[PDB]
Amino acid sequence: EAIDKREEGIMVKQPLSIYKPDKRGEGWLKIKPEYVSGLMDELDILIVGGYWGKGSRGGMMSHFLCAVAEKPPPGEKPSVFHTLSRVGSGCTMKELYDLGLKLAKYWKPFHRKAPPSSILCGTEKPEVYIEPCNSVIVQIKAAEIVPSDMYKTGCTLRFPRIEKIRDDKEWHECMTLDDLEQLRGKASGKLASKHLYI
DNA sequence: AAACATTCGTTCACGTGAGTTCCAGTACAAGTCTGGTC
DNA sequence: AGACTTGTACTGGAACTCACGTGAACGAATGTTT
Repeated sequence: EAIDKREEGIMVKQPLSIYKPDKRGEGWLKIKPEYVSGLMDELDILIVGGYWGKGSRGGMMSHFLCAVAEKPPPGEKPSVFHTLSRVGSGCTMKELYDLGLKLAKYWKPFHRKAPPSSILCGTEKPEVYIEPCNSVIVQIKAAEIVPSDMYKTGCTLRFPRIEKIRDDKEWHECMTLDDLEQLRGKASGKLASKHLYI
């Protein structure tokens, strides 16, 4: 019912539970479509930019800016991209280092005065831009789609998190802009639009 | 009187169960990095 | 919000050792039979 009502989950409480400040779970629990496996629709999209990390992840790429591809003419590959959102979490340290090494040599500095033709940005400009012909397809378990004025697509993902840097799929198998619009209109925002059967 | 068995009696090797030390794997709390909007 | 890293604790499995039990080789001594 919560999913059908476009809600954000449910909360379960024990009748005998007592109030204990600063306790992460003593009788109060939260059930959301994110936790259940398979209910959400994973979003696989390309990587078009990266940013330098801060703190422990100093000398490496900590977060990345991803873009969806447009609809090319029949028999032609997509050469135009629109930025969707930014992903910083979901990748382990070893996987993050491997991804950085895989694209360390292909990284190219980004200049605001001369934005790349292949990648078109909105208000957020990546520090380093990478051309699309050589990139990995990152999978993100987005919670919902909200209207964003900082990206060309006009929409962004709430609580984005990387799930896997897929290697089987190539750079040309990313989502299309029409596919993104269809997904947005499927449930008017929240991606969780599937019931649970057991 | 000699040979066999038998016996028999022993003892050694091998196998199974209980206690002790060490380390791999798992659960929980907190720090740390990162996402977006007004 | 979320996910990963760090720590802390906590436990169960593996390896080692010893005690108990058993099987069975065998070696020789003795008794019986021819």
